[PDB]
Amino acid sequence: DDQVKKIDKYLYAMRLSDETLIDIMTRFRKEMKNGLSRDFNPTATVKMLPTFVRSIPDGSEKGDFIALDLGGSSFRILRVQVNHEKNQNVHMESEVYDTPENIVHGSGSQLFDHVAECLGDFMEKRKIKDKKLPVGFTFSFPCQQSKIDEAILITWTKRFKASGVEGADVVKLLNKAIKKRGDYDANIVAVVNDTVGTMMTCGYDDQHCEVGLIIGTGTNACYMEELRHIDLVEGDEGRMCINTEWGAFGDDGSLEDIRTEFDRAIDAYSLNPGKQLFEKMVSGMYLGELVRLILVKMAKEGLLFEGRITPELLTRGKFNTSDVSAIEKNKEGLHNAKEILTRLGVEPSDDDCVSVQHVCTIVSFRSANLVAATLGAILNRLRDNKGTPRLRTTVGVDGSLYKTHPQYSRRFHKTLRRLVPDSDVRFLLSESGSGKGAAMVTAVAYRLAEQHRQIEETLAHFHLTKDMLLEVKKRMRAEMELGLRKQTHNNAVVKMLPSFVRRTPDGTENGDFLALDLGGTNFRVLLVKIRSGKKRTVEMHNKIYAIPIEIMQGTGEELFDHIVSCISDFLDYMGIKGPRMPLGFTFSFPCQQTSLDAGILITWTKGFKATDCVGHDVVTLLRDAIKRREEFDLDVVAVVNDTVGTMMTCAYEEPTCEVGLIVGTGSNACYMEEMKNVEMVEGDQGQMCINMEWGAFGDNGCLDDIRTHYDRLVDEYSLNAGKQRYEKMISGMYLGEIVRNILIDFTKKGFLFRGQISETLKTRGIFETKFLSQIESDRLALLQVRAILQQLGLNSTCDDSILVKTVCGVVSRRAAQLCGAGMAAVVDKIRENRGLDRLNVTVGVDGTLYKLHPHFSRIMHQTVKELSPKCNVSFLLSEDGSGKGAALITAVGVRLRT
Ligand SMILES: Nc1ncnc2c1ncn2[C@@H]1O[C@H](COP(=O)(O)OP(=O)(O)O)[C@@H](O)[C@H]1O
Ligand SMILES: O=P(O)(O)OC[C@H]1O[C@@H](O)[C@H](O)[C@@H](O)[C@@H]1O
Ligand SMILES: O=P(O)(O)OC[C@H]1O[C@@H](O)[C@H](O)[C@@H](O)[C@@H]1O
Ligand SMILES: OC[C@H]1O[C@H](O)[C@H](O)[C@@H](O)[C@@H]1O
Ligand SMILES: OC[C@H]1O[C@H](O)[C@H](O)[C@@H](O)[C@@H]1O
Repeated sequence: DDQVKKIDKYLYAMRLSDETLIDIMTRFRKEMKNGLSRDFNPTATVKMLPTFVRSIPDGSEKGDFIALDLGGSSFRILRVQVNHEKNQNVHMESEVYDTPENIVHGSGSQLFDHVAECLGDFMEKRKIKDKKLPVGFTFSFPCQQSKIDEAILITWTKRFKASGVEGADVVKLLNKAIKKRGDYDANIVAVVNDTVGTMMTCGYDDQHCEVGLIIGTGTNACYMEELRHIDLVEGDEGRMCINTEWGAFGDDGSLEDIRTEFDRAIDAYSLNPGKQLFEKMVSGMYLGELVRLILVKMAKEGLLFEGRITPELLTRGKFNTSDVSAIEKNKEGLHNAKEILTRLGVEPSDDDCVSVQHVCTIVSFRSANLVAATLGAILNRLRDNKGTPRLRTTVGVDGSLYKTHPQYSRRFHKTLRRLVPDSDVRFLLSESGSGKGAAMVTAVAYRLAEQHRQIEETLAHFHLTKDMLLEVKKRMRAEMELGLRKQTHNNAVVKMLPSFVRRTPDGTENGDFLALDLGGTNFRVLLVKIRSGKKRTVEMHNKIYAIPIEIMQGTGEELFDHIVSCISDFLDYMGIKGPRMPLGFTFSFPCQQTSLDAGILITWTKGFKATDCVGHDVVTLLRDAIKRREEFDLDVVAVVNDTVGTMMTCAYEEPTCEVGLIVGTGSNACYMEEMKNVEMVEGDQGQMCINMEWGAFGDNGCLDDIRTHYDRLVDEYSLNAGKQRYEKMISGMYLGEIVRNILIDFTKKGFLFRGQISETLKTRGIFETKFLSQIESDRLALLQVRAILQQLGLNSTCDDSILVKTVCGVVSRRAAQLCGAGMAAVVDKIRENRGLDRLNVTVGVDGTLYKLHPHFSRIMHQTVKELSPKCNVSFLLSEDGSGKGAALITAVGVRLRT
């Protein structure tokens, strides 16, 4: 009773009561919240690192894997087969590779060259060099990870200290070393901490496993946290394993009231002074050295060995944790103490053996007590997250100390269960090591990498490089020359049609005008009043009229009768009476004009298909319908494309506006060309607005090298197969169908919606301009995208929504770059043609996709700036629609009669 009692008093600060352990537990609860907080994480000692492992195994894992295991007492390489054969969950083979101190303490290159060489040997010996086995890496050090296949070393701990590795992605270092060998290929798909491999190994057997605990060379624990509490990982969805890195608890000085002179001494002379202070009071690397330090002081005070002190006793590292373990054995402990101490150079007495055994007891029991306190905090955290009175959970455990000391796991369990009386906790020893669990992570990581690879290969066909875009620009320019020249105009796909509008507004226009706006989303009738002079004004009124698809695709007589009925209504709606008014007809389809008021429809585009219209003068069609009604008369002065009316609407205020652009249902552009270049119209004086009809660019096969399988499908299923190919890669009627076709393919490949191609997904038109624009909105978090997808009729998850948003973005970004290339061609032609070093030009623009999409206009302006750097283009969105400009055109047309 005496000796032990006195030893108890000497090491009293090491004998922790439950009150102190509850205090430590509470401190650690606070650290865990600091490490998860976005605000305190940069200065949190307990890093709470995201692992990107979102679940314990579910039984679907299967495959043949390689697992590396580095940082614990032994470097192992394993081949793990999982459900690779019936009635064999797992099958493992393993090899330990000697890794001496000069490799662990040398350069990073030398360390990773060592790993790559042992891996080569391992694959060589088993002839698996050509199997393409996905590789998992258990690397037991704190790492910053933004994905499963990255592991940026934060700090070396334990025995390792290789230069050039802290702050580097060890997956890249390892890849580098393997490549340098040139001997074999290795696909490193996942990096995990050993706590995480332990939790996964144990979770394969026990579905309640939510914690992985290591009490070996070093000590650490991981646990399943809720995403809503993990501030540094986006999402509030589900769970994710957190690597606490609890060994650094106390590194800021918060456990200085628990630490003793011995702890300070072992810390000062370690590889990493001041760091991993909690770990140094607990793990196998340090407990025997803590005991040696205590014996040395005691000896110096004559409390042991009659003051005998040998140099062996004084040798750091000479008394290990295995000696502590042997000394604490029930029957042989004292005998083992005798032998061990005898080898120290002393001649220990029997009483010395009893004393030394008690010092081992106190050191190893304080460690067990400390880990019980920190693990108790994680269990209270899990209990709080689950929200129940009692906690049921399984802790997976590994580490030499826990596995080999004759009393530690028993004492740890008992203290743990006493500290957390509300939990029913099972401790499962991880007998297979981290490798099994690492393989389960590797199986899931490999499946997701394969799905990512195929998604990226599909989406890469929509990526356009700057050189490719310069080539599209060049092709547009060449097609513009083809359509303007007499010799080549008839077989040119970009028609470059004269509008007979020869100047922008000169400020003298004035009068009251009617206008029609047909071909976009809304058919409208308008009344426009323009007044010039002191303070010019424009006053406009309009009504929208529906045009059912049966009249858009019925007879020309029916369509024009319908337009005339709407005009009759609008005249009553406005109270218009009196002499017949001048009218400008915005008709957004390609027409061959012989003057401002005559336009023969060349072909239908978008969704129109009315019969007996193509090859007819549409002004004559309108005038015929007015005569059939025999009520009002009208003076149709002009037929205009919507590009041209949009340009004139903008040029009313801007002298630099010489270009019009539509990105709505369809896509097209117009611009002021020199009469000398307009070979199809006699005269070489002045300018003429040209309606490009650029939608048909590509209808001669000139964009076949960038059209995808999905563009081909959209055109093949369209109303005008083979026509308007460029427009079908850009505009609002067609982008949603490109997206829909990509989503169907991904759903069939099992990447989205559980492989379920619903009937909603098979319905054409679902990704309308409104919805595509909503899904990409920056200030719309997950819940709203899913809300939209679910609301359309699709069974979408958070991951589903993210992939849906990505696909939408790839398609709208390519449409905006393609539109940008065509616009870069037009502005450089104007610049180059006027012999200018720089051009300052305004483009009047309109269209629903352009107006509503969150990124299209920005991407498109950026593209034009990069592809035509000597042009400074300003894009001005019409507020008023094509109307103000159609009326301006009509005014000059009346004027030009006189
Ligand atoms: N909190 C503590 N810290 C350090 N040593 C302790 C502590 N509590 C008890 N001990 C010591 O642990 C030993 C008791 O071990 P215990 O696991 O409870 O029973 P057993 O004798 O079966 O191993 C005694 O040597 C006692 O002095
Ligand atoms: O440091 P140790 O004593 O080796 O214990 C910890 C080690 O246990 C082994 O079973 C695991 O496979 C390793 O991944 C782990 O690092
Ligand atoms: O097809 P949309 O989305 O309707 O866009 C194109 C249309 O935009 C309107 O603002 C113009 O006034 C119309 O003349 C033009 O045709
Ligand atoms: O090997 C057990 C533990 O040792 C150290 O504490 C490492 O920092 C940690 O990553 C690891 O899990
Ligand atoms: O409405 C925008 C454009 O749609 C189509 O591309 C029409 O062919 C064109 O004339 C019109 O400008």
